[PDB]
This record gives sequence, C-alpha cells and structure tokens, in this order.
Amino acid sequence: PQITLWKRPLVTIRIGGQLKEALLDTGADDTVIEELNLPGCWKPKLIGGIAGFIKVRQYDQIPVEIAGHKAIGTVLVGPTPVNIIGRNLLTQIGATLNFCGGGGPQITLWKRPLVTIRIGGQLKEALLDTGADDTVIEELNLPGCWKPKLIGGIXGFIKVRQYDQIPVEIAGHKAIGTVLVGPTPVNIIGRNLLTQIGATLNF
Ligand SMILES: CCCC[C@@H](CN[C@@H](CCCC)C(=O)N[C@@H](CCC(N)=O)C(=O)N[C@@H](CCCNC(N)=[NH2+])C(N)=O)NC(=O)[C@@H](NC(=O)[C@@H](NC(C)=O)[C@@H](C)O)[C@@H](C)CC
Repeated sequence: PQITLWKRPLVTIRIGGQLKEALLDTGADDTVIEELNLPGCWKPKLIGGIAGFIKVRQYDQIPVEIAGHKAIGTVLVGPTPVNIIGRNLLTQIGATLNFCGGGGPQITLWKRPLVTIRIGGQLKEALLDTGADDTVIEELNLPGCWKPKLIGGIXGFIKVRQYDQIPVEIAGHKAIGTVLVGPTPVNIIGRNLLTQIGATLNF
C-alpha cells in the first residue's frame, strides 16, 4: 500500500500465531513489541530512545506478517510504550519513504533516513521518523514565545519547549509548524511536518 501520515501509520501484524497492532517506524533501527511469549531462545539486550534505555529480550529469525507481507527477522520484546516495526523488518517488506507521491526523492531504509533541514537560519541533520507525532530539535536558541511540554518515548519523558509556526526547510521543501526543542539525542522530523512535504510510506 501507499500510506500517508496524517494519522499514526498503525498496521496489523501476525507474530507467533497472534494478531497485534504496531506502528511503522522509520526512526527505529529495530522492531520492538510489548511483553508477550515467543517460541524461541532469546538473549538480553538494552535499547534506547528519546528518554533513556529499556531492557528487552532479543529473539532472532522470527516470522512476522506485516499488513500481509512476510518478514523473518529479529524481534525485541519488552516494555515499549507502543509496538513498533523498525527498519530491520521494513527493509524486508520493501518499504520506502517517498516525497510528493513518488514524484520526489525516494529514501530506502537500509540506513537511518537522515536528511539536512534548515531551521532558525541554522542547517542541521535530522531523522525522518514516521513513529514521531511531533518534530523535536536539539538544544537551539530559537527566538519567540513558547510553552512547556513533556514528550514521551522509550525511556520515558523529556521536557521540551514548544514553539509554533516555525519555518523548517527539509531536503529543500518548505514546511512551517510546531517545533519542540530539548535534549533529544537525535533531531527528529515527525508527522506534523512530514505531511506538509507530502511524505508517504510505500510497499
Ligand atoms: C516508542 C514510542 C513511539 C516510537 C518512537 C520512535 N522514535 C525513535 C527516535 C530516535 C531516537 C531518539 C526511537 O526511539 N527509535 C529507537 C527505537 C528502538 C530501537 N531499538 O529501534 C531506536 O532506533 N533506537 C536506537 C538508538 C537511537 C539513537 N542512537 C544513536 N543516536 N546512536 C537503538 N538501536 O537502540 N517515537 C517517539 O519516541 C516519539 N513519541 C511519540 O511520537 C508519542 N509518544 C509515545 C509515548 O507514544 C507521542 C504521543 O508523543 C517522540 C520522538 C516524541 C514525538
């Protein structure tokens, strides 16, 4: 399908013979599902996100059907806030990010989808993250008025400053919207701005 980003790109998956809902997440390296039993041997791993690290169980070579497309690969199981399908399995199902219906650049997911953005007169690198509702930029002395906000992910919550109506050029495409500024480990372009540049998921 072609999936636009006005809503969270939630899809049904089948894993271990059971149905679950999960988020297609281009900002995730790996696939992480809520605590469940999986037929297999596993090993302990730690993974990180916007607010810190959690402990997970790594299962390798697990069959997963993702909106009807087959994958067999690594599934991490643990206390994730949201079930997420990450790049390890998105690449298996042929998923790419596309600008303006496929008239624009296609970005494959073999490596993290990092692009150049311009904000506040400054050029920065940021991750195109379909699993992010909002856009979160590293500490930056943005002018203007703002309101406090807390945003959550793996690890919990960080406190950020919410700025509205900030222009943000992404790979040469003009956008303008809400930008959250705080101690993120990676600059993240989320759905609020991805939609403005006509970004879709396709597989
Ligand atoms: C779990 C909640 C949904 C998925 C998540 C994916 N974001 C990426 C951002 C990149 C890191 C800051 C992420 O955590 N990716 C992880 C997923 C875990 C994984 N293993 O794949 C990742 O790739 N982690 C790498 C490490 C990332 C950084 N590495 C590095 N800088 N070298 C990993 N291998 O551990 N989305 C979010 O974290 C966003 N949260 C949300 O969109 C919503 N919040 C919640 C709680 O649902 C909304 C209601 O606020 C944040 C940005 C705020 C808008």
